[PDB]
Parts: sequence; C-alpha cells; structure tokens
Amino acid sequence: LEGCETAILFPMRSKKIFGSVHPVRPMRLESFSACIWVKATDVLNKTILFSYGTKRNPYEIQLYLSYQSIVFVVGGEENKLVAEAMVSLGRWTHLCGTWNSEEGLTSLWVNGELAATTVEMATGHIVPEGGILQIGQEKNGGFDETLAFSGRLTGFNIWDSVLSNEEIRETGGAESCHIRGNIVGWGVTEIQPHGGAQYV
Repeated sequence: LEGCETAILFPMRSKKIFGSVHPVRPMRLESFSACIWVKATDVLNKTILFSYGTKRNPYEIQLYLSYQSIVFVVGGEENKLVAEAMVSLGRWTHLCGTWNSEEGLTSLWVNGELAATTVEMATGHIVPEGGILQIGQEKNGGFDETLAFSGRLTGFNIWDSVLSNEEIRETGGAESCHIRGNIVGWGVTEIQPHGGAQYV
C-alpha cells in the first residue's frame, strides 16, 4: 500500500536541504495530531523534523530535537512543550504531537508513550491555512543549515483531530504503513525533497 517501503534521507546539513509537503485539504486546524518516524544522524540545539508557518507566523506548528530534549511548538515560539526524553541517534523513533485549541491541551508522545503534556498553550488559536509546510527545516531560504535535519524521516502524517493512545500506539506499531492522516497522508500526500534530500 501507499508509502510503505519508502523514507526520505537528509545526507548532510546545508543551506538548501529541505522537503516540501503539499496537502490537498487546507491546513486550518482547531485541533490536530502530527506524527513522524525519525532516525537522527546528529542533533544540535534546534534540529527541525517538520514545521508549518505563514508569512506572519513561521512557528504555527513545529516539532524539533534538541541536545537533551524534544520540543513541540504550536502557534508561536512562545508556546513550547519540552519532553526531556532524548531520541537515540541512529534509532527509529515514532514521535507524535497532539494539540487542541479548546483548553490549550498539548501532548507529546514517544513510541506510543506520553512523554510530556500541558494545558493553556495557544488557547483559542486556530492554525491558519495557506502557509508553508516543510520537513527537516523551517521556512524561507538560503536556510539556516544548523537547523537542518540529518538522517532519515518517514511516516509523516497529520490528522485534523486529537488521536487517542490506542490510535497513537497503533500508528507506532507494525501497521504504521497503512495508518495515514486525512490532512497529510504518508504515501498519498505529495512530498518533494529538495536540496539533496531524497527518497530511499
């Protein structure tokens, strides 16, 4: 089935390495879940996994890796949920971020386990459509190479609703392949790798 035996490789860090995601449905989100499999080659202070932003706000949605933590941003750089758990370099890891504008509920999951959570994070904010959605780097470039991802990514998915631990664990299970998002679906949604990035 679609997007099953494929990943995207970022060989090195550079000023033009990134990947563009082109969903058919609009990116207007009152609540969402965004998952991705990451195998990091090297991590710096801010290594982007995926990032969504408009011209007025480049940090509408972001998931990145830090030296000792994993950071999930929704609706502005002031809104950071930090999971002090650290990804192992070279090791496939399923990361999900979930968020709901309703009470600012924000959760960060590592391999189907809740690694962090908080409330009142961008409460009442609606993520706007028409922005730029990238993997491995943030928008405008060329780019800042110290932010670029190095390694492998796959199974990038976005649902317009907060999944449950059942559904999240399943997305991180042996059938990760066939579980896709309705906004961004790995294997059907068009993802173009640029600047040296490319499928494997």
